[PDB]
Amino acid sequence: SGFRKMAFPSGKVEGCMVQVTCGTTTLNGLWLDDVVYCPRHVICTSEDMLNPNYEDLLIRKSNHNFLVQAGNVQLRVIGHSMQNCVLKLKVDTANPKTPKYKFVRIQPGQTFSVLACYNGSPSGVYQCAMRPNFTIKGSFLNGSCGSVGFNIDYDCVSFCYMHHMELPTGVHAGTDLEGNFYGPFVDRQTAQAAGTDTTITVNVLAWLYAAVINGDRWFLNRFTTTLNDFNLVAMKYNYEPLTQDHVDILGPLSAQTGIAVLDMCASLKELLQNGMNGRTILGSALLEDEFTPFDVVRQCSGVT
Amino acid sequence: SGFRKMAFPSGKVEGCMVQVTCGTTTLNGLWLDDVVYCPRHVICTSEDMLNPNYEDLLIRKSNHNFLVQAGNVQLRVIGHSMQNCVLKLKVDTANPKTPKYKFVRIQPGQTFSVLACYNGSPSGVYQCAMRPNFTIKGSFLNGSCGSVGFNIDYDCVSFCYMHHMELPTGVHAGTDLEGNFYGPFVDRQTAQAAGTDTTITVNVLAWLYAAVINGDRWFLNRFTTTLNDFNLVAMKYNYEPLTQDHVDILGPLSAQTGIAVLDMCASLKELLQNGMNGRTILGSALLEDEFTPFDVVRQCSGVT
Ligand SMILES: *CCC(=O)N(c1cc(C(C)(C)C)on1)[C@@H](C(=O)Nc1ccc(OC)cc1C)c1cccnc1
Ligand SMILES: *CCC(=O)N(c1cc(C(C)(C)C)on1)[C@@H](C(=O)Nc1ccc(OC)cc1C)c1cccnc1
Repeated sequence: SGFRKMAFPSGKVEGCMVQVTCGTTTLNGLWLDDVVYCPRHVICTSEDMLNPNYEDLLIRKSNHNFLVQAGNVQLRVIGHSMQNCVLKLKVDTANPKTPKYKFVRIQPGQTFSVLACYNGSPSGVYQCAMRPNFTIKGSFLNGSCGSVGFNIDYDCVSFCYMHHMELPTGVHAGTDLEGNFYGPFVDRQTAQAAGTDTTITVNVLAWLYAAVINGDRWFLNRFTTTLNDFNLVAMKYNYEPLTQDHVDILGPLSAQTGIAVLDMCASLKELLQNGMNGRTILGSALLEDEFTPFDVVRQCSGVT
Repeated sequence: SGFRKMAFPSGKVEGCMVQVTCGTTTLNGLWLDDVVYCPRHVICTSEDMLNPNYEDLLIRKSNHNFLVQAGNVQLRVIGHSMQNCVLKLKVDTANPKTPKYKFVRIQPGQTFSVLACYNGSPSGVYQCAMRPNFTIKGSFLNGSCGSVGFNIDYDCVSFCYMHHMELPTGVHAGTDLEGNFYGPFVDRQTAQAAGTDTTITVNVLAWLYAAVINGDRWFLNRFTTTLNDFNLVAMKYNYEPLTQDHVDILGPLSAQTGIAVLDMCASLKELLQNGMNGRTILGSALLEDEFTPFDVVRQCSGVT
């Protein structure tokens, strides 16, 4: 037992981290097969960030201007192209450590692991969630750009995020591995305010199920509710609306614990209305929303 | 910016995880050089757990009774010995993925990363702290025994913990890599209650410094205190006493933020006495104590 904010083991992704330098800017790149993926803003200088014309800035760059270093050895760049907000640098050597992989674009509410890197070197790994406003609450300093988000299913790494920027509010924005930003963010130093960071209701319910499985049952009550009644309360507290799809996704957890999904919704409703009263659930004094129902099942069953 | 419960990248430790089977029990082992380390309770059956005589149980085991599998290939066991509560199985092949390593016995309050494994396969990584009562609040299911705790300094892995058991209260006990348990716990299925889980004061202060560095400053007040006054309050709230050694360890964070350690203690004192009032610090509604002052500096500086 015990429930922890757990990340996927990062080895498979560590073997893919490289350093990409263009001029004076150095950031992280992801080396899969003979391609290195990195944020296109690696070609930008001090001025450029404010109003960059990437197509124009890219004309002044040749293959030899992109310095790619994997460990302490240099990779030869034989081609370069821009796909949306990522640069793809074709190298002459396939990464011998390329795991089986996919590029996926996740939905908000979905969780993933981030391997935070600096100068192509991994510094740490943590578990994130794509917020409903398409930001991520990460831990990224200057030079962390190019660090990636991923999920692993046995031996296949599904890359879903690449770090590009920090908004003035200390939250983070990035793209999928096709270079498309999550949300409305752009890779320029301009006024970009995030929308309402609503709570991922289905994840809170999944984590309440994890708490019951682990023995924290004080919040379980004698009440039930309906999806419509629950959602009136959820709207009031800036919680995402709960749909029949979410109820279905929670089915295995409801089955394992014997607590009907709507009964857990009524417990969540009373927690929203009354607060925790100084109590904790799974060692937390707030309702945790960065565990999906899949994460709860995986962690509670020991999927390797 | 942003502050996350960050683990060390786990690749170097993933390359060391093996499966050890003795009879019907299968748990995890750590393969460094030509030795595989695992909990000695791998030799125990259903009955044995209650009152095991490990020296007697070990007499009935030969090298061929220990099945060690690294990936899908079997390792040949050429020697076996018991060192305290760990078994050391000498194999005929040195692990080609052995990183530079050390075995360290950490103090309570110190943090570390755990790579939770099942059948020698890594399932997840998370950051822990050795509690002042010598337990760890992990996430471990049956078969997780032999999973290890570690810290990394650039390229050297310092292994500090090996998982052995879960106490009836859902908390975890284990040993260092020399087989010595942390705390008074023993590897037998008996009444073993944990002591008071006090809060690691120096870690809470380090995390309050991390919050100031990241912009969460609402809790900063106009007060100061002394080590003796602060400690009277700390004792009342089951916080560990703060010593001059802890104040010295917080020096770099005090220097970076310009907030004297005793001033941060007075802020912590008011948080203990008044509570959070429904507010959060670094996205948490309670005072976090699983970040050491070294972790705060490492994360805030991007040590790779
Ligand atoms: C690796 C790049 C980097 O450190 N950062 C960055 C990103 C960019 C552009 C060209 C805008 C994509 O330029 N520098 C920064 C970052 O995003 N800083 C930043 C913060 C706030 C604002 O407000 C307008 C603009 C910018 C540029 C970074 C720092 C920490 C974490 N991630 C990224
Ligand atoms: C990998 C071994 C295992 O799953 N567990 C275990 C440990 C042991 C001994 C021989 C006692 C060291 O036997 N089985 C269990 C575990 O420790 N279970 C457990 C819980 C509570 C009590 O109370 C008396 C006794 C025992 C044996 C395990 C389960 C989950 C996480 N870690 C370990």
